[PDB]
Amino acid sequence: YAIAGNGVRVTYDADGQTITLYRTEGSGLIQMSKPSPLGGPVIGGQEVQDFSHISCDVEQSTSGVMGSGQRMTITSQSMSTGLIRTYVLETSDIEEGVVYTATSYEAGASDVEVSWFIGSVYELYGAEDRIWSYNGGGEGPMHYYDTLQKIDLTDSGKFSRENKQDDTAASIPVSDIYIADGGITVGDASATRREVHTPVQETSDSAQVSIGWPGKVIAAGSVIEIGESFAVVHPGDYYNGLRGYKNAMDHLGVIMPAPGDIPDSSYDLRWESWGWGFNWTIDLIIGKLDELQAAGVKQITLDDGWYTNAGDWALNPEKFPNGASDALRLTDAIHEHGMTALLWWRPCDGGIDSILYQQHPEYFVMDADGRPARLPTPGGGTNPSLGYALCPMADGAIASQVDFVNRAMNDWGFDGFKGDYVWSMPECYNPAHNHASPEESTEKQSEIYRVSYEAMVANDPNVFNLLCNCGTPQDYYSLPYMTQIATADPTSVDQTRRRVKAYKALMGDYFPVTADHNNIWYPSAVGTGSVLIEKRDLSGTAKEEYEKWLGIADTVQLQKGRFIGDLYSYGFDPYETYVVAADGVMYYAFYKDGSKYSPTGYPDIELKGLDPNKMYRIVDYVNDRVVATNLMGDNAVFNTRFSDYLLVKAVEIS
Ligand SMILES: N[C@H]1[C@@H](Oc2ccc([N+](=O)[O-])cc2)O[C@H](CO)[C@H](O)[C@@H]1O
Ligand SMILES: [Cl-]
Ligand SMILES: [Co+2]
Ligand SMILES: [Mn+2]
Ligand SMILES: [Zn+2]
Repeated sequence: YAIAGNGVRVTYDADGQTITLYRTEGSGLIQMSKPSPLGGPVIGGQEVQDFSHISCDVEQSTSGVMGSGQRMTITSQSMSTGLIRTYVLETSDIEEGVVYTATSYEAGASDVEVSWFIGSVYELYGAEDRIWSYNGGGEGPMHYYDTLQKIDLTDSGKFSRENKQDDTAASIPVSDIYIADGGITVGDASATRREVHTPVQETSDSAQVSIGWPGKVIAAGSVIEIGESFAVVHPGDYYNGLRGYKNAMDHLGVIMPAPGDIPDSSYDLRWESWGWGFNWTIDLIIGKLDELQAAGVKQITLDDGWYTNAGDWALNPEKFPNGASDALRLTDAIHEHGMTALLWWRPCDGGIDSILYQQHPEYFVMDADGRPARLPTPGGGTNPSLGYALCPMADGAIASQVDFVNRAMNDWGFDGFKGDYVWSMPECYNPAHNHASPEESTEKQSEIYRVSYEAMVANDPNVFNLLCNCGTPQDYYSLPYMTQIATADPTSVDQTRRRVKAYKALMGDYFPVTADHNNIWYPSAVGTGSVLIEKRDLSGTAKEEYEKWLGIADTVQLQKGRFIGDLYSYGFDPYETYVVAADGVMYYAFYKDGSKYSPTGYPDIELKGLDPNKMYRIVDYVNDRVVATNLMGDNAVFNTRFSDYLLVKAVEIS
């Protein structure tokens, strides 16, 4: 029993009750997965494994979620529970590497109580000493837990992570595991946010990636659908898997912005006031504008500390003693230096001591005990700066967000927004909201982001919009409404660079990403094809260093180039490597300063993706020196010494 799709083969063994995944390479298949068991319900703390094969049906010419392709339908039965399971797999003639899966269960004579449903599990075939993993969960830890994680098979430890999306976790419902020969991505196939896990677990000699959803009581003689997923077999690293997921999710209407519609100002070099913390003033910001303009900056953020309270989002009298005319004086001055102006806010937060909470508590989320619910930190808990959550289904809550947008753009003259410092959305029990279930608030969080953005666009189609779920992967269902992504308070060069690759995969190769400004890492920002940003008030040699790198970034402009993620594999090619094509020229960046993956010794550098018949001169564009005078495209290999980074371009020579 087998079905085929572009780039993928799926086989079922009825004796085994197992599934094996294959990927096409050249003229032959490569086996991506070990034979893997079908996902089952969990009852009384145990997954049910009494299921027996009933039938397998294969259709060769059919049309499914992804359009025309193939389908395999497997029916199984459990005598102890009375459950009949229907497991459907679909492939696509067009979409590369992708398998769609859906599961339903039918109960017999008695009700079945299920705590959790496991959808699909794939254990990787052919692993040796290490497996690399992409982990999209929103449960934290914040900031200091890497999104990309090495699973070492030679050590004492056993890697295990749930990768949650729930009332305390709002990130990306995807996980990937990969080796030199490639990997398997699993992601939630839903147009809207729902509770799901994508666990990654080390096994005895490998690792497995899976997906699962919350249980329910299944009534006697009833049929219910429990969950649907996308799997992607791929060569290379997590970029290829995540790109597959992006392509799949288009079919469900989750479509990221096309290059032609992204505004010019969302590719601009930016300086933010956060360097001064809460002690910025209008005149301090204005005083920097001449030097910022001359050095090449084209965008300014007014960061945190401008407002009275969240929800109200009114001007703080100490910062704006003359009211709205002071805000206009700031944005006018920014505009006079040829720049756009952005404003910091925290969407979903209606404050605690706000006028909004005092006058309209009915707009807010209510907990099970009848108290106002605080916005959660990742994994649960709260933060003193986080206020009460606005309910996304209360019309007045949404209106408060829209009114803020209209005031900031039309009364104060701002050109865009930096959303920040917010994560998931608590469950709502307010009976006056008439919720279908308490999770409905969590599910509909992204409506705040959508309605806000639509209001922004109506004022100015070139408006800038960003959201930072700081220290975690960004809320996936916010992404359609963005013009730029930040790597989100990265705590290392490893974090910022690898996340650039992940976001490019999910959003498109021309989608704007910034490496952020938590630490000074100008070479990381340029070489990844990211937008270089800064927040500090600099002097002396550090000022010279910022000017230098503004000049380089403004010369090569790799933030506007086509990111290329399919040539090198993070953790398997000799160096951590990034590639961008700009104005018909290939730019490469090699790094050694990331402690998570860095070679012993001094391996040769290989330039991939050049024309085999052409000859190239290799130039270090930072230092303006030739590192290799003439390389053929089919054998572009050289050795050069560098301590942290090497940024080069391949110049065609006649
Ligand atoms: N990433 C944001 C963000 O950074 C933080 C700071 C603290 C916390 N926190 O205490 O969870 C989270 C994100 O807010 C800061 C302002 O308060 C700045 O605007 C940064 O650029
Ligand atoms: Cl990371
Ligand atoms: Co942030
Ligand atoms: Mn281990
Ligand atoms: Zn509500």
